[PDB]
Amino acid sequence: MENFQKVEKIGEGTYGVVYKARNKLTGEVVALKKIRTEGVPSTAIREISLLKELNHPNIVKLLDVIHTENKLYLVFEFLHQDLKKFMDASALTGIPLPLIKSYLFQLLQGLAFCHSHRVLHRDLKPQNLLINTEGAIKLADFGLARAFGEVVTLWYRAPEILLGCKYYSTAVDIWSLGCIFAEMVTRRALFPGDSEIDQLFRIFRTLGTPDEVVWPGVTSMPDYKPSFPKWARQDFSKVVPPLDEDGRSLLSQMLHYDPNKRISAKAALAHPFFQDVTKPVPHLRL
Ligand SMILES: NNC(=O)c1n[nH]c2ccccc12
Repeated sequence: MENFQKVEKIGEGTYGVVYKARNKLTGEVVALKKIRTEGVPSTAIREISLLKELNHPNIVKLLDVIHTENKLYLVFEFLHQDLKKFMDASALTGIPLPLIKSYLFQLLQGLAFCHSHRVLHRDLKPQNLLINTEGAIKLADFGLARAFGEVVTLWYRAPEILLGCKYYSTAVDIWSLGCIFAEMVTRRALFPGDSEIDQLFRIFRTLGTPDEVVWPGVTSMPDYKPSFPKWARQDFSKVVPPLDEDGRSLLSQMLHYDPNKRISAKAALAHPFFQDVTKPVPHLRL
């Protein structure tokens, strides 16, 4: 509103645009997300308001929720860079494995926290992960997914969502995070689909077309078609080279087809991959 100087636009989320703004009175710098030629819905500001109570070092703090002038505004703590920009910036050299590991460990801590509070993200992507100069990484925009869906990015979507499941579980966030982990390691998106079917078939071509053996109930899913081509699962050491075996093992558990078999954030934190985890400082150019 008129409370801010609104320094500049900084991104377009699946649910709305975000702005860097300075409280024209307290001097506080924040990220202001405007929820909205489509339509301006409304249902539970109560739901979102509850999120203001989420407090964890790996969750971007939601400072306020404002419903006004036929618009919803979420005021968030501001972080200087998102992971998408950091990966692009680190494209020539790659993010050091210790930093990738630190970021994955922290993101799992944030998800373990949200999931233990029965809060799902549902739309995790590099643009939704924010980093600061001190080596922290935080998840932003949790629990928003309460409406329909730059073209939306399908790259991090769990297969059960693509197959039309009506009830999703915390497993969908683990899937997205696994996709992001792979991308930090290889410096290329794992499943860059350009449509829902292409997204699905890119997953099938790599992990093999799922069947009742690996995923009980898959053939009865809403959009499952017996006509799906049957691709054999790929080696996997071919998937995220040159990640070590602990990393590959953990990733494979985050990418299990059956959401019931997919590793939880809490269990992932105990994986051997994190035995030597540290907290490096990244080289951030702001
Ligand atoms: N460059 N900074 C950002 O994009 C940002 N900072 N805090 C957020 C909270 C939610 C969404 C984005 C953001």
